[PDB]
Amino acid sequence: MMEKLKEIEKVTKAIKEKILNHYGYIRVITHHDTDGLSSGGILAKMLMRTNKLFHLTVVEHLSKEVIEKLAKENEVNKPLFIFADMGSGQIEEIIKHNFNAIILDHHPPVIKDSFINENIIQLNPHIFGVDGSREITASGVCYLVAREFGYYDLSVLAIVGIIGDMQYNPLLGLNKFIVNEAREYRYVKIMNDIVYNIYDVEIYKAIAYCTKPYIPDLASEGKAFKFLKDIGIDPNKKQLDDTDKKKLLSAIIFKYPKIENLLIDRYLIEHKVRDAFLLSEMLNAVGRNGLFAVGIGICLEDDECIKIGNQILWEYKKNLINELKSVKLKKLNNIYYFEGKKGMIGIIASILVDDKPVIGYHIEGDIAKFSARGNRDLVNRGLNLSVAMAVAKEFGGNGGGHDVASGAVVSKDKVQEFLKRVDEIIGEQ
Amino acid sequence: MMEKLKEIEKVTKAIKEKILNHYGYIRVITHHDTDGLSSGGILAKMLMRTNKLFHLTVVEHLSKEVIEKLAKENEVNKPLFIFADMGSGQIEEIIKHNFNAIILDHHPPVIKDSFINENIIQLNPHIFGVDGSREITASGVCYLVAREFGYYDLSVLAIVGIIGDMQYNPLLGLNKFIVNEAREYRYVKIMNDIVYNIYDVEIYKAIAYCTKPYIPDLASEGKAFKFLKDIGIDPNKKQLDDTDKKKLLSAIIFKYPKIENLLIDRYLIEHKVRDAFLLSEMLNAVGRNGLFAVGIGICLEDDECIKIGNQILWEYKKNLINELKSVKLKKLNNIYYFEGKKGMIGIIASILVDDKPVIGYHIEGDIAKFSARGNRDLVNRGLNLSVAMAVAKEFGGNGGGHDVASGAVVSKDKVQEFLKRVDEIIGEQLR
Repeated sequence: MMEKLKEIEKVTKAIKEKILNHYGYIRVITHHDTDGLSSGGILAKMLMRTNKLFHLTVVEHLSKEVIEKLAKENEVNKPLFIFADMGSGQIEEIIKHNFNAIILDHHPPVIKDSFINENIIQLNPHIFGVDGSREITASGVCYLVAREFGYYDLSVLAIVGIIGDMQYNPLLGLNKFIVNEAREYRYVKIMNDIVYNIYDVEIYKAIAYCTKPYIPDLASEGKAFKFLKDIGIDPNKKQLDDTDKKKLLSAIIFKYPKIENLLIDRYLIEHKVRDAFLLSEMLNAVGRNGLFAVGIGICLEDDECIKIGNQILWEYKKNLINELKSVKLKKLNNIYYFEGKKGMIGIIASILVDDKPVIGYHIEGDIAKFSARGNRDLVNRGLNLSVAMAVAKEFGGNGGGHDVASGAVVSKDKVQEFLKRVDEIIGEQ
Repeated sequence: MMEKLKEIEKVTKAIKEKILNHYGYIRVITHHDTDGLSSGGILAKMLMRTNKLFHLTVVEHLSKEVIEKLAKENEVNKPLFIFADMGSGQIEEIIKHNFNAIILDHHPPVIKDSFINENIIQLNPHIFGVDGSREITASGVCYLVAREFGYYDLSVLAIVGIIGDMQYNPLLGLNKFIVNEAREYRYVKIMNDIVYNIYDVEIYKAIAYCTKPYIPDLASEGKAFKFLKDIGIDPNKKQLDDTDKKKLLSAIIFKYPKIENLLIDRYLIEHKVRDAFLLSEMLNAVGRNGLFAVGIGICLEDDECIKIGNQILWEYKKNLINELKSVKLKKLNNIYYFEGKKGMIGIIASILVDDKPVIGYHIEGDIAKFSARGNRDLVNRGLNLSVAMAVAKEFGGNGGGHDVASGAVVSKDKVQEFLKRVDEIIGEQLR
């Protein structure tokens, strides 16, 4: 696996030189999810340390119209663009408008070349046989560029993105290399513990609003409080010691023997928000609320942005529980689907996935926007939701993403769009 | 003071609402000196906390050229411009191009209105009768906006700007208000102390590279080490205690009699660079090396930027000492003078002033350009540098400025003729 790095480090060195020798404006474009906001934080610290002022914007999707704006910015002062978690699928539109660009993306690539042309460098793990759905995230790609400057301290934000892209269990490939590098440089410590201990709130609240795992029967303050009381745990304590953890573990496993992932490898990172899993949920909640600049500030360890993050996190977690209780899951051939709120579609889908893919959507203006999630086991059986969702180009829209998670657009042909997607997932399976 | 803040509040409340209700791009444009970098750090934190992304640019001069640049960015996606430490002197070009703009500036205004039309707010202390050269800096003006959001923690960067812009002694007006508020909220502690204690390095190095004040006989590690060994102070320690300070001041007066210049009110701030005087010198060195983004990172408390900053500072200070030791200080009757390189005439002349005014020049085209410096005591005794340099519209050109700091331009052939005149008038001014 060391041989993979050496092929990668030839691109990350070319990227380093491209940044060092650029003295004009710099545009950084990222997504608003945990992994995208984490990417932006890594790039922000990296660019400031190399004396680069820059302009970051956060877009929910790198649509063609987003690309046509941004293209007008080239007319005078053509920036160096840095795309994170995007660009690889839109590479033809980027070549067409002739951006000077660095693409830092773990989505399946359309052109499988690192050095597109004179103007473009594409760092994509898939180009090197590393699986961007399981072995590195966009944050991790950004970190590989940062470590050429020796910014090993930025590995903690790579860890946050590992957690936010659901690549932390199991920990494979480059992700596991990054985690080990962080531990060796003393920026992270690893500690097995019960998931509820990461929140540092009263345990009945930590249980009530937990969604990994989500347990409907305990998903309320009253029912968690009584559950803890009935087994001899102070529900008002903020951390569970070893006696309490063992009582809680076996009581939950007795009445819910299906349950999984109650014990996790917690990552305590060198960051004002020391628990990486907490920080991941904070960035997510803040992104889903449109608080892009706050999220970047959290990455930069600003106290007030972190205060806002904590308050947004718990409003979100309460909203999410209310929404999970109210969701009407509908059944087709071999996908489930539902309708929900904008900043909630993707997480509810990944919460509820079990035997078959789940595809949520919310209605915004004149179009519907979809998030589907599979499993690793479903992808092992041949799923691939990026092929499946891109059939939006049959209903006048567009789509793509990862094999295990993808989104789509257009428009008011939803159920017309759904009965197609369920058909491809038949043949793929 | 509460009353003047009440009138200022009407402008800062308007600015807060203008930022909050803007959702397009935001451009921040600021200066490269300590006060300008501190302002960008204040604005950077304030914008992020209010959920605004922004694009920061650092300029040395808001010329008509750069204004016509930037205006090209207007034609597609018209951003909100926030100008810091500049803008008031150039308000006509900003009105011309119809920028959507917020001006946060302590320089003297061209148009003395806070509300200019529908699209431009200008917050300038002179509009409220506050002297922007003595009572508030650009970072103070930015802090006045940030406190509408309750961001009192940003007072620490305003203190840095107060230091950077030489407004800390005396501590007047709104600067005094800002420091007391910082202290009330426990963001700064104040401590009378000797200047060498701000650097937290071996005292023999802190003495060797000090330029406030510069003491030529101690301006080398060898001489400083020896001097400290002689008076019984461990030269490698990093803080002088009270016993050390008594001994060092007792002995140093024979080398530098104006020992009061060695004592300052230190500001210990809630920032990773805890000494505000040190943070100001660091920002200054970083700015002078073009490392503007690093400067913002330092305000943002990034560990690597701080590491670069500490390294650039000591490189800058060591090179400054070498520049001084290269100066060929020639004496007339009442003034010293010297020729030097164009980048640092004023800086070198201000450091060299001890007992007499110092005037430096560098010969450019066929021009000879001068910078003259005095001190508070010299001014109190009669020194008027603007009157003395003005005698250059008598050798073919121009000259003037402030009583303690002025400049002049004079045909390169009449350099000795101009110096004799200036030395004579200053001698008259001082008897």
